This record gives sequence, structure tokens and C-alpha cells, in this order.
Amino acid sequence: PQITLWQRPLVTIKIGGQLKEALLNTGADDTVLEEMSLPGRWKPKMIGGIGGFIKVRQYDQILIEICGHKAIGTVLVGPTPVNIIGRNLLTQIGCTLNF
Amino acid sequence: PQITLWQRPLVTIKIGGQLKEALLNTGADDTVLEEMSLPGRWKPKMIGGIGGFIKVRQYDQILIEICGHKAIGTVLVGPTPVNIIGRNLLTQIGCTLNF
Ligand SMILES: COc1ccc(S(=O)(=O)N(CC(C)C)C[C@@H](O)[C@H](Cc2ccccc2)NC(=O)O[C@H]2CCO[C@H]3OC[C@H](O)[C@H]32)cc1
Repeated sequence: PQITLWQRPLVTIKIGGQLKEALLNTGADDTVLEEMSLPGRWKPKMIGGIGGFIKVRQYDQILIEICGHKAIGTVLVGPTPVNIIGRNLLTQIGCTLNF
Repeated sequence: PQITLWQRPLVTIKIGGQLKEALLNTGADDTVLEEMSLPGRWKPKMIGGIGGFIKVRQYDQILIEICGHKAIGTVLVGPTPVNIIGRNLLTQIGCTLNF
């Protein structure tokens, strides 16, 4: 679709067998999801935003469905206040900015 | 123009007579610029991000030129790690996410 920005650009995702809502976030290099149950290996990581830093777990080659579009990539899991789909996955679904 | 997301979507802005670079940020409701000198009056405001919160100064009705598109709106100024243009100004320049 084309999505305008008068509202938060929220979309439905499916990951780890679960349905969630997430914000399409061009301001985010990586994808960060709130605490959820994901299977498999992970790695400790620390990531920074506006107010400081958080600790997350890094899952690689995770299948995620974003507004119907499948992508496979790194997903970070941790105490983010909002589920964030970052450019690492946005490029995979062909998402662009336009004005 | 159309902007893809393989790299940070950075653009040139002009605000308060000064030239700066800023990230087009669909994940940001508001616009937040690093500490810079802006003319008139402002109001205290607290904003939350991934790792906590910061104090910013709220400037209303500020003229900003974003990649050659003029907009007038609220700009927050404070200790953000990156200049970020939020949806409040993105809607003004007609910016969309799409295909
Ligand atoms: C009240 O108004 C506002 C409230 C919160 C924000 S917010 O904290 O900045 N923010 C609000 C969201 C949290 C809902 C927008 C989000 O896109 C932010 C802007 C930002 C901030 C600092 C540095 C780079 C980019 N992206 C974000 O925090 O990124 C993290 C997580 C994802 O991967 C990384 O890539 C950049 C950064 O280093 C990492 C902005 C405005």
C-alpha cells in the first residue's frame, strides 16, 4: 500500500507464530520488539535511543511477516515501549519514503 | 523525490538561519533537534524514547525547510542523539511510506 503519516504507521506482523502490531520506523536501523517468546539461539546486545540504552536479545534469521510481506532477518527483543520495524526489514519488503 | 531505505534517510534542513542534516523519521510523532540556537520563547517538555526520557524545549510555529520543502510547526530542542524529523512535519511536505 501507500501509507500516509497523519497517524502512526502501524501494521500487523506475524512472528514466532504470534500476531502483533508494529510501527514502520524509518528512524530505526534495526527491528526491536517488546518482550515475546521467540525460539532458539540469541546474543546479548545493547542499543541506544533518545533517553539512554537498553539491553536486548539478538535473534538472527527470524522469519517475520509484515503487512503480508515475508522477510527474514535480525530481530532484537527487549524493553522497547513500542514494537519497531526498522530499515533492515523495511528494505526487504520494498518500502520507500515519498514526497 | 522517492527515498529508499538501504541507508539512513538523511536530508538537509534549514532552520533558525542554520543548515543541518536530519533523519526522516516515521517512528517519531514529534520533531527533535540537537541543541541549537533558536530565537523566541519556548516551553519545558519531557519526551520518552527507547532508553528513557529527556528534557526538551518546545518551540511552536517554527519555520523549517526540509529538503527544499517549507513547513511550519513545533520543533523540540534538546539532547537527542540525532536530529529527527517527525510525522508532524512529514505530513506537511506530503511524505508517504509506500511502494
Ligand atoms: C514525544 O516525541 C518523540 C518521542 C520519542 C521519539 S524517539 O525516541 O526518538 N522514537 C520513538 C520510538 C521509540 C517509538 C522514534 C524512533 O524512530 C527512534 C529515533 C532515534 C533516536 C535516537 C537515535 C536515532 C534515532 N529510533 C530508535 O530509538 O532507534 C534505536 C532502536 C532501533 O535501532 C536503532 O537505530 C537508531 C538507534 O540507534 C536505535 C521521538 C519523538
